[PDB]
Amino acid sequence: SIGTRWAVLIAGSKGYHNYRHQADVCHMYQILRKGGVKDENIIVFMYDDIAYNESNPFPGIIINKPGGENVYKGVPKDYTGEDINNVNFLAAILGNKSAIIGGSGKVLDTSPNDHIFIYYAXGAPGKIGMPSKPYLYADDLVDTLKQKAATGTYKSMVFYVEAANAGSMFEGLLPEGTNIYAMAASNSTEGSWITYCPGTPDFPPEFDVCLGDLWSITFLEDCDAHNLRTETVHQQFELVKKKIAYASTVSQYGDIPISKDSLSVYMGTDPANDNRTFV
Ligand SMILES: *[C@@H]1O[C@H](CO[C@@H]2O[C@@H](C)[C@@H](O)[C@@H](O)[C@@H]2O)[C@@H](O)[C@H](O)[C@H]1NC(C)=O
Ligand SMILES: *[C@@H]1O[C@H](CO)[C@@H](O)[C@H](O)[C@H]1NC(C)=O
Ligand SMILES: *[C@@H]1O[C@H](CO)[C@@H](O)[C@H](O)[C@H]1NC(C)=O
Repeated sequence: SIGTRWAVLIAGSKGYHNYRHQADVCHMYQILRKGGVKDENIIVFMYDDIAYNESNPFPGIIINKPGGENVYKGVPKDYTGEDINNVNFLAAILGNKSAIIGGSGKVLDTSPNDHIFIYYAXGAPGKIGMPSKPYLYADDLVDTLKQKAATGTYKSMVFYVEAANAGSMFEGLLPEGTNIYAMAASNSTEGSWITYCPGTPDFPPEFDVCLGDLWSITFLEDCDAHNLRTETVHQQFELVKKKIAYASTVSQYGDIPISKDSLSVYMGTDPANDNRTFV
């Protein structure tokens, strides 16, 4: 069978100054929606304190680029507030609705021919953030991926991580023979760069916070610019790695042959870009 495309999108932070992590994740949702991925198969973890924040100059709107579209519109709210935590994130990956404690109960209850795309935005050596402690440590995330692999409930999985030291979540830990490929904004010893901040030329005067993260907006704007049936994960890896080489080293881990897949295997493609063949 062709299977179904599923995704987990998670912004691991809270607070209006962290606008960018929720904007990054809402942008990824818009790409999946335009690609034909269904809401029932997209699990969203976002604190939800940005859109109607008294500090937002545009209530109900979240943008991930100056003059960009409203990426908040229609985004599902599976886990918001303090329901974003290691217990719910790991149970959602595993697909066990009986292990969720608070939230909508939407989980990756996948079948062997399904594809999974996971995107996290919001890091330190060996761990990534949750809105409140405890943070998510490398071993606990990788052990959850090993449990998922042992169930055999997926064809292949692609995991994208936007965080400082992102590569430390997988380096020397992520198995290479279980059809899981991971791409990280930075390697184990590097920080990550924020972008679309106030001060840069032609920036809107209403904002006092950064609208995105450099690696995230580089791969997200690439997804928006091409027919994703003509671009592989490997082609995106090479393009984004070269594009932000001055800021961080884009790194890959796990089952590298999985990146031979076209991005559309995970994300679909927007018909508006059908003529935009990748070169
Ligand atoms: C799915 O999860 C069920 C419930 O797990 C129990 O409750 C959660 C909240 C944790 O406290 C966990 O440690 C408990 O065991 C399990 O009973 C069930 O076996 C799981 N199903 C599968 C197929 O793994
Ligand atoms: C708005 O953002 C501030 C950050 O200063 C946060 O403390 C507050 O809880 C947020 N409020 C709402 C209603 O989202
Ligand atoms: C991580 O990137 C730095 C450059 O920022 C490089 O010097 C270092 O060798 C890299 N580490 C690994 C394990 O590749």
